[PDB]
This record gives sequence, C-alpha cells and structure tokens, in this order.
Amino acid sequence: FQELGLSQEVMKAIERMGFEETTPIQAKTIPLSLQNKDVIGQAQTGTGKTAAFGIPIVEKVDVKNGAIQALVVAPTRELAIQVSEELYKIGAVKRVRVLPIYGGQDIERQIRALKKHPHVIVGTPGRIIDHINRGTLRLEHVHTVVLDEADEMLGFIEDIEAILSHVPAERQTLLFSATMPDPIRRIAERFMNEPELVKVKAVPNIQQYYLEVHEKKKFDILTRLLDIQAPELAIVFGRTKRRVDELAEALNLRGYAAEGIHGDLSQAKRLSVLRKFKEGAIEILVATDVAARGLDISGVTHVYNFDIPQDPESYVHRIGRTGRAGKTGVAMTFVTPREIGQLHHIERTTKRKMERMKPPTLDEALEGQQRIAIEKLLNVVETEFYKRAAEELLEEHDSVTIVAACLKMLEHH
Amino acid sequence: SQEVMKAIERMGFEETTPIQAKTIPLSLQNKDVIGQAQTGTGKTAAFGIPIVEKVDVKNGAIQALVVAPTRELAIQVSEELYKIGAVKRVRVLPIYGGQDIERQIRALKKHPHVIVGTPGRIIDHINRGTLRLEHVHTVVLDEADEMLNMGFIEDIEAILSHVPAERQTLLFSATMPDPIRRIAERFMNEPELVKVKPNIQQYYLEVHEKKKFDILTRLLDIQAPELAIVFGRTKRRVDELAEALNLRGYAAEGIHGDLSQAKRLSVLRKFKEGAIEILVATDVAARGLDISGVTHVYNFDIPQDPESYVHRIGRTGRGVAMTFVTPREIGQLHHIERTTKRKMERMKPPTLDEALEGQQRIAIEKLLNVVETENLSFYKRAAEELLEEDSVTIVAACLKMLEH
Repeated sequence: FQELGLSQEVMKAIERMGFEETTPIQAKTIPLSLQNKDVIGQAQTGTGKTAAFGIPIVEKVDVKNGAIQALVVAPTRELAIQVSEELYKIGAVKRVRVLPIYGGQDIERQIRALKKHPHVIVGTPGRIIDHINRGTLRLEHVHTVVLDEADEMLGFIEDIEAILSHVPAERQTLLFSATMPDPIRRIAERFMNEPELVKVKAVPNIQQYYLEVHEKKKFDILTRLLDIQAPELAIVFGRTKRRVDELAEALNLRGYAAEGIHGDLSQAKRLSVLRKFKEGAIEILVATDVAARGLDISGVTHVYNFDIPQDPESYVHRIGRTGRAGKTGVAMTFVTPREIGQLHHIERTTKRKMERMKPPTLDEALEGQQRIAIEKLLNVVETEFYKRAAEELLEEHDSVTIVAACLKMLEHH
Repeated sequence: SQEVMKAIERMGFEETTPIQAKTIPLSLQNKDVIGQAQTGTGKTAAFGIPIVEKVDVKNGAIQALVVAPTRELAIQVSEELYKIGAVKRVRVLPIYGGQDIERQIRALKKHPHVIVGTPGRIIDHINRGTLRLEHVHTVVLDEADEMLNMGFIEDIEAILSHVPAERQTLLFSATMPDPIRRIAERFMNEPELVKVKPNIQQYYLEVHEKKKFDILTRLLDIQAPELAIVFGRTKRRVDELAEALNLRGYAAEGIHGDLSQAKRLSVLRKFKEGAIEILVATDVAARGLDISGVTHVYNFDIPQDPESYVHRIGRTGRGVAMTFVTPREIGQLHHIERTTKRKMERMKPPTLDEALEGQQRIAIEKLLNVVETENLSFYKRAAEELLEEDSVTIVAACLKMLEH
C-alpha cells in the first residue's frame, strides 16, 4: 500500500521501521500532502497519523539546504521528543536532521544544537516563540508547518499565532487533532488554505493503575513495586535526561539490572542498550520519550511512568510498550498532587479509567521479596548431589537457621 | 643524562643495585662488560640504561642489538628498555620466532633504534637483508647460558660476523660454562668481569595441551582468585583465552602488544580496580605492570627460560603460582626448578566433579558466614513454614539456587 510516489531514501528508512501497508489516514492524507495541499487529519493516535505527516516532510526537505524548512508544533516536551524521534527515523537514510525544542531544558543547550543546522524543528509553542524573539530560531525558509495534537494546544493559542507571524505566508500547513473543537476551526480558517479534511472513525489488554505520590517518595515506591511485581522486562519512563541517568544509576546501585536511554546518547549506544534490553541482559530500561515508540521488543510486561506524561497521546504510546501480541500488560503512573488534574484529563481522553493503587510500604515490599523467593524455591524441588552437602550442612547447624540464611541470600539483589 | 634520569626516577629507580653500580660506569666508558648475575638483581637495567644513553634518536638506523634465548624474554626486555627510554623517545622492536615474519618486516620499516631478538629469527632477517646491522655499535648477549643450552651458538657467531668489528659487547649470564667463556674470549675486547653472588607457593600441573583450558577453569572455580593473571605465549592465544573465559562467565580481559593507549589503559584500569577477575597477558605484563593485589598467577603456557618465569610469578606475592606443563615440557619444568633452586609442588589436575564441589564449598562458606554474622529474625518464620512442604530437601533446593 506504500506504493505512492515515494523516493527510495524514504521508502527504505520506512521499511526498517516495518512499514508495509498504509492505514487509512496515511492512505488518504499522504497523496494530498505530496501535492502540497493543506490537510486537516482528524484521527486519534495510533492510526499512523504521525507518519502521515512525517513522510511528506522528509520527502520535501532538501538536505543540501542548511535552513530550517519544516516546523512541527506540539503541546508538550513528551510529544516533541516522540515525534522528532519518529521523523528522525523516517529521514535517517536521506540524512534529514531533526531537532526537538521544548521547555524545562537549558536554552543554551538548544542554541548549541541549532548551530548544527537542523532541517526540521519540532517544538513547544512557548519555547519556539522564545528562540524566535532571540533570533536563534530563524524561520524564513520554513514552507511546511504542522500543528500536531492541536486539541491539546487549546495561552498556547496566542503563541501559535505569534509563531505563524514569523513563518512565510506562502507555505503548506497541516493540522492533526483527534477532536475538532471550534477554536480548531478558527485556526483552519485564518491560517490554512483550502484545507482538505480527512477523518477516521474513532487495548483492554493493558491494566492501568495510577499512584498518588510526592516527588521525594517516587524512587522508594518504584523499587518497592519492582520488589513486589518483579517484572520480566520493565520500562521506566522519566521526564529528562538527567532524571533518567540518575534513576538508572540509583537502580544499578540497589542491585537491579538497568540502563538509561535518552536523546544525548549516540545512535551506536542506544542500539547497544536496546539490544541488551531486548535480550534481557538487563531487566529494566529507564528512558525518556525517545524510546516510547517503535521499539520492536515484545517481552515488556510492565511500564512505569516515573514522571507523568503531560498529554494523552504520549501516554498512550508509553504504556502500549507492553501488552503486545494479546498478552496481559501492567501500566503504573506516578502522579504528584498537583498533577491529579493532568491524570484525570488523560482518563477522559482515553475513555479508560485507571485504578488507584496504594503505594507499597517498606514492609509490604520486604514481605513481597519473601513471597517470591519462597515460591521459586518450592518450584525448584517440585520440578527438579545437592543433598549430601545439605546433610553435612545440617549436621552442624539448626535447619531453621540454615534455611533462614538461605532466604536472606536468595532475597538479596 | 637528563632525559634518561627522568625516565628511571619516574619508574621508581633511586638506589643502584651492585650489578648496576659496578657495570654501568664501565659500559658508559664504552667498555666490554660481562655481568655474571642471576635475575632479580637489576641486570636488565644495567644494560638497558647504557644502550638508551648511547642511542642517537635522530639516527634512524638500528644502533643496538640485544640477543635473547626466547620470545618471552625478548618481550620482557623490550618492555623494560622501552620504559627506560620513554622520555628520550628511543624506539625498541622485539624480534622472535613463531610470529609471521612479514609483520616483523613491516615493523622493521619504521626505523627502530634497538632490536631485542632471538638468534634464529635475527639471522633470518640478516640473510633477507631486512635487518641492517652496519650501524650497530652495541651488542648484548642476554641470559647467554640459556642460549647455549638451546643450541644457538652458531647463530650467535653468525650474527657477530655481520655486526661491525668496531663495537661494544656486553654479556650477561647467571653461569659461565666453558662455551660462554670461549665466546667471551673470542668475541669480546678486554671484557670486564663483574660477579654478583620467596613466600610464593609454586605449583605445576602436568596437563595435555587440549585439556589446559578445562583445567584452568576448574582451578578458577575452586580457588576463586580475587585477582589473577593468566600468562599466554602469543597474542592470539591470549585473545582466544580471554574470549573463551568470558563465554564461560568469567570476567576477564586480554592484554598484549599492538593494542591502543585507551584499550591498554582501560584493561589495566579494570584489572587494578577489580572490574575483571582475570587479566590474560603475554609477557608484556610480566614487568613494570605496577598493579597490586594479584593473588594468583597461572602459566597457561610454560615460559621457556627461567628468567621469564621468575618475573611472571613475581607478579604475585607482593601468593600462588601455577604452571601448566605438557608431558613434552617436563624437562624444562625441572630446568626451571634447578635454576631457581626451588622445587614446585605437583598439583593433581582437578576433575569436573572436584570443580563442582569447590563451587559448592564456596557457596556454603558464604552461607555459613551469614549464619555467624547476621540477624536472621526476619526470615525465621518463613523458614519454619518452608520446613513443612523435609530439612534436607529444602536446603538442597536452596543450595541449587545459591549456585545459579
């Protein structure tokens, strides 16, 4: 179905991501978008709408031109990172250079990345408008603007208007949103030219929990959960590189097998980490949203949102890392008091209510390691020259003392 | 000189040993010198210092030849001479049998100042014209008594014939049997004679080549050394030994010549810090390693001469040393004993089961240490209910999982 007029540099980055047949949103919007028409894609994730706009953007970029040629606006750092990561991969062969721009990061680190002359900017409105006022972001060669998850950017409206004021009047504009509230309509009328609407009609396999916890408490609740649930393979999502690094390190110092992945790592390093995770050489991948989509690993049984993803679309992709191929998944999201609203908004958007889970106490965690060791132990005997050594050992110490000591060692990480 | 003094002071050198206080002033006067001293007296620096001091680094010709009985000694000596001339930037190249000659022919293009080599391989290069000795004005015959034992006399004499007649000659040997005297008498000019008159448990195992690796790992399982060095004869055997050890779950890394500054330093950092349990090494790590806490040395390949052996095992005991000896190497093993005057105890190669029991014994000692040192109140009840679903059965299962 991906038999459109697509180049080979694109068709080949696309197959490496496993893209075979097109979804409706892609089937319908890509031709119009390749004809350079303004497009409004009404569809939820994950109908493939991200690739629906990512492909035409990479297709129309000239990698020889060192200017920013496309701008994608996203509501949150989480979505900016996920979308950039997907566009990056779409434009890897052609060597299209994508740079995420968002809040909460050192703006200097962003000035620095800008010098490398990215082709596609995907960013947050407040932060984009920020770089704009300082001349570090120059948008005179932008001829493609995408507004993505636009209903989430409905404050933002004023920044979006100011951003568009700096972009050439002559340009292709694309807007993607699950719902179309009339302020979206207003955007379309004023900034888009003859837009074509493409609407697609809107898994219970993932169990979804949240926990209300203070920041200072998150780490111990995490390790306690890990002690109780002992996941085969888990992903812990965090908000920043630093938090992901510190989290992986803290876990490793507690004896868990964990590694961090984020945007500052080289392609070489991230592939190495993903290999280690895939093969289960580590039990726990700690990650930013750079690892929320298209991982091609099927054994993840638990996802922990150490830091709540701010927008529903990023949330959905994060938890969908588990529950792959019909098998049951567990998703747990840590919510600070001030984030309860964001959590409720996520629930109303997915139409799936989450179950509140009580944070485990240290005692419950301890009892948990005990229950797991005891049961692994019973299985050993049940299903499979150890006895004489047991005899000689029991010859000089009480059997309770011996087994107690065995359990202490067994339960240790 | 200054650049020499820095390099040796930064090496630890401060006070001279007798062989050094007596030989060096004569050597620096360009005299022929016969150092009769066994190893461990600093005889190597005794000849390495003057060579380095005598080299003109701006001359790209071979200016000094050191002849040595074995590849192991050639490497060890190269490694010490290199360090001695690190600051002055003196280029040293080792040259020995068993290695592809074409790689040596390559290296010979890069203009070494000093060759350290074995006699058969040196004359090979002489005959081919790949080694040019027209500018050699210092020749050292090192561990000369071992070179005569190994039947190298015609090669050594042939070598002397291509070296300029105008040259300094130094001869170092522990003993001076008549063939060495005669060589000194025939080939040296007014030679000065300088004569100079441990808590490591030494073992050997008689093991067939094909069985060496399994014996090595069984030993590792039993002894579980905190920090071990395993010496191998060639780069290739060292890398393969390192690889095969890793595949078996041991934390090991290989070290040898032709690595890189960063790889060599990381391997040495991991070893010094205990990030790996076993360093696998050619003789490049026999001297000047400067790493503390090595409890075990395994000679996977027997070192052919006693001086190389002594410096390999001296890596520990700063200890246990184990040398694998194939049946055809049994004579060499005894030659080493007579030369060092310490008999080695013969250890029986462990069996598969003895290796298992050793692992068992270790898990038990950890368990018993817990019993003796730790409060186990928290686990008592869980243990009592476990002892419901017999005593022997439970422990045996526990032991099963305590050993992966």
